[PDB]
Amino acid sequence: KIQIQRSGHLNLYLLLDASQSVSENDFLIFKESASLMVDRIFSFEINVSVAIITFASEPKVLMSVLNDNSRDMTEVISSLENANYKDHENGTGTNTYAALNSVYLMMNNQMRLLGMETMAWQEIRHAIILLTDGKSNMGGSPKTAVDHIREILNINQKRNDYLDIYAIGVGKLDVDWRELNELGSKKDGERHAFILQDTKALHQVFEHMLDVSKLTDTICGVGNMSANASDQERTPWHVTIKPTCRGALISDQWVLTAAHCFWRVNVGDPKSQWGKEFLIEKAVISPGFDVFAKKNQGILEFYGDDIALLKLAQKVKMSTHARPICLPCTMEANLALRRPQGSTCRDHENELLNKQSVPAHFVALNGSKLNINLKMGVEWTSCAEVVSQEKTMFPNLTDVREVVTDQFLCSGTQEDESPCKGESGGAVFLERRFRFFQVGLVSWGLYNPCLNSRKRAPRSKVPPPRDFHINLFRMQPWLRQHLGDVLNFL
Ligand SMILES: *[C@@H]1O[C@H](CO)[C@@H](O[C@@H]2O[C@H](CO)[C@@H](O)[C@H](O)[C@H]2NC(C)=O)[C@H](O[C@@H]2O[C@H](CO)[C@@H](O)[C@H](O)[C@H]2NC(C)=O)[C@H]1NC(C)=O
Ligand SMILES: *[C@@H]1O[C@H](CO)[C@@H](O[C@@H]2O[C@H](CO)[C@@H](O[C@@H]3O[C@H](CO)[C@@H](O)[C@H](O)[C@H]3NC(C)=O)[C@H](O)[C@H]2NC(C)=O)[C@H](O)[C@H]1NC(C)=O
Ligand SMILES: *[C@@H]1O[C@H](CO)[C@@H](O)[C@H](O)[C@H]1NC(C)=O
Ligand SMILES: *[C@@H]1O[C@H](CO)[C@@H](O)[C@H](O)[C@H]1NC(C)=O
Ligand SMILES: [Mg+2]
Repeated sequence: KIQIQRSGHLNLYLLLDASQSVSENDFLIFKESASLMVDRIFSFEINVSVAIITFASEPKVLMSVLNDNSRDMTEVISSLENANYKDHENGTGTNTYAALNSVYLMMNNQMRLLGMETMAWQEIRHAIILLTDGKSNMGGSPKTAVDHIREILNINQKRNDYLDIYAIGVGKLDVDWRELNELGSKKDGERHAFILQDTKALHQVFEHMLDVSKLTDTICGVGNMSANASDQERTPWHVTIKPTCRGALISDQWVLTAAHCFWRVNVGDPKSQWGKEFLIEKAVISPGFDVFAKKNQGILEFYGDDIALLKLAQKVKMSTHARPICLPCTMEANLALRRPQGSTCRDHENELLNKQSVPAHFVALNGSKLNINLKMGVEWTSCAEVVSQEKTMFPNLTDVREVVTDQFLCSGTQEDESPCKGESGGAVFLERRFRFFQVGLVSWGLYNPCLNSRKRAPRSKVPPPRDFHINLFRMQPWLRQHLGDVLNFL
């Protein structure tokens, strides 16, 4: 597997077959797949260098791991996009040996430059990925180059983790499965050769090529993108609160949730679907919250300041099953988003919520990730306005803003899912650059589909479903009052 961890360094070498048996359109699919793998690899904030080599009769090195630009995601993707298939027009045979020997030469050059005996050289783990149809037909057996690489890298039983070779035929093309299998590593309990229809399928397989099991620091907003992973692996910030409500881990000891929920907190755990129970040291409930604040004047429930923090009695161990989500307006989120150093909270709100309709998610009672569209600007006004049909909860509503204040994000239109009562307090979040950011938390709505089964409202069912989520960008003074020494705010 390709290991994602803090200690050491990862060199990834991407070998793209530009031989005649691969059409220009196939090659574009190779470039698309390579770009995704680069984007994903850079999402973990680990120490990684990427080489890019295209090959047919002879290899062409577009990016070397000796070059400092190989550690810069933008330079890497650019060398990739600047890769032309026609640069191999006069040698269109398939010399897989020579492509692999190009990697060998690079390894030789690097070892020389760093020193065989140094930890700078010995700490590097090497992952080679060939995108090819596996139809080598010149240059001799690739095994010679494989064996040279195993030798220079001193791959023994103790150093088996220092080398992985993958051969992947992605696209509609005709592939020789036997050569792919022969090229790939042979490791017990793992596969190193794949035949995949498209980049979409590659994205799924790549998640299973990565071993993130030893990434146990507090890195935020990291999850699993595989449809085959567990719910908790997909959303490891997710917690259940038994006072039922949901919440989000925002550090290794603090949980963000809704005030209206108010004990045990159930946190992800790699050892069972059942999670791990935590007790609470301290709860901090917003003093503004009073659900009956407006009751005497005909707004029977009011959710202004619906926010709470829980400090757990012990620290959570970070794992594939338990991690903080990223909060906007922090330095950690700024880095995840790859934005300028001096960015402000306003900049993060612009970064994340720029469109009039922003695809977002919340987590269901059963752990499933569900979809919503947050409506911004003019569409926020139309989204929120339908509360004026809710005459039973709001018999005395003179202005929409008496119940749907600027503290709330809005969703629930068209084909959106709508949170259930027990989903309250859970994160409303978005994915950007393969990282997850909490922009709000589930507070209230006009329709409870659960009042694994959710009912849709009838199209006639006045008022229609509509959902209102405390907006984290509107709660900064309170969050900062309480978490100033927990998180690193911009
Ligand atoms: C219906 O809702 C409106 C809007 O909030 C209330 O009227 C508001 O009352 C505030 C002070 O409470 C006042 O400063 C606003 O000018 C006024 N807004 C509007 C648009 O009129 C109603 O509150 C009731 O109505 C009177 C007349 O305004 C208030 O003076 C009074 O305090 C209040 N009645 C009581 C004793 O509850 C509200 N209607 C009801 C029946 O609650
Ligand atoms: C998305 O979640 C997947 C499902 O959990 C992850 O795939 C799992 O990765 C694990 C770590 O590499 C594998 O763990 C085991 O490691 C031991 C010892 O190091 C091996 O001996 C075992 O063979 C292996 N598990 C066993 C007992 O077979 C899991 O095998 C593996 N599961 C599957 C279905 O592939 C993905 O890594 C994860 N991806 C991301 C990006 O988070
Ligand atoms: C292919 O060979 C021709 C003739 O020598 C040459 O003019 C052309 O530039 C070559 N193409 C590439 C990509 O080098
Ligand atoms: C979880 O709930 C979703 C949403 O209704 C549903 O599609 C899915 O089938 C459920 N998962 C399980 C385990 O049944
Ligand atoms: Mg070929």
